Amino acid sequence: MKKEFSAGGVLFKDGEVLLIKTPSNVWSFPKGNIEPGEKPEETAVREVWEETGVKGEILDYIGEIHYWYTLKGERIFKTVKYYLMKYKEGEPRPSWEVKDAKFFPIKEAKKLLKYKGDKEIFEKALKLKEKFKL
Ligand SMILES: Nc1ncnc2c1ncn2[C@@H]1O[C@H](COP(=O)(O)OP(=O)(O)OP(=O)(O)OP(=O)(O)OC[C@H]2O[C@@H](n3cnc4c(N)ncnc43)[C@H](O)[C@@H]2O)[C@@H](O)[C@H]1O
Ligand SMILES: Nc1ncnc2c1ncn2[C@@H]1O[C@H](COP(=O)(O)OP(=O)(O)OP(=O)(O)O)[C@@H](O)[C@H]1O
Repeated sequence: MKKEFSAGGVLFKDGEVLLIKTPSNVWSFPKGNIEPGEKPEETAVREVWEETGVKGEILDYIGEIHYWYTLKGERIFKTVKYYLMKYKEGEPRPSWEVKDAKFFPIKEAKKLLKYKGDKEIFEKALKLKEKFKL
């Protein structure tokens, strides 16, 4: 069993949340592997920009999710740390690794999300952002 560790962001702009559509056609949150020499917060900010071209600023830590996945028979146990972010600059645009990047009203975002962890993280992010007048 292999272990992986990523960090991502749940970024809001004027009430809407930033999402990306994966190659599998699933809408999820922008994230990436925590590279050697990076703290998870650094990874999250960098990955949001590389994947969506949007610059965000971390307001606080939201939570962590876990999931198992297989690839060509290998099994990997993956952990993703998510951070709440406020929109700073830029216009959503997909990286070469994603199909699309776009802002969605909270309501539509709820219907688009699929992964158990994403739904759980989103709910936590929503409660948490009210505190930051976001
Ligand atoms: N992704 C992968 N690719 C290829 N081969 C793999 C692999 N994962 C495992 N393997 C292979 O599978 C084997 C089994 O390894 P595991 O099963 O990974 O390890 P352990 O033996 O459980 O002790 P360990 O090192 O896990 O614990 P620690 O809490 O320190 O470590 C906690 C984990 O957290 C990560 N981590 C800890 N601190 C971190 C930090 N500060 N920032 C980012 N990541 C951090 C570490 O990378 C560490 O694995 C390894 O022998 C390896 O050969
Ligand atoms: N939150 C989640 N819960 C469950 N499964 C997930 C989740 N996210 C992704 N997956 C599934 O796990 C597998 C790997 O996706 P993941 O996104 O982790 O891959 P990746 O592209 O290598 O990673 P990173 O984006 O960290 O660069 C896929 O089969 C995917 O459908």
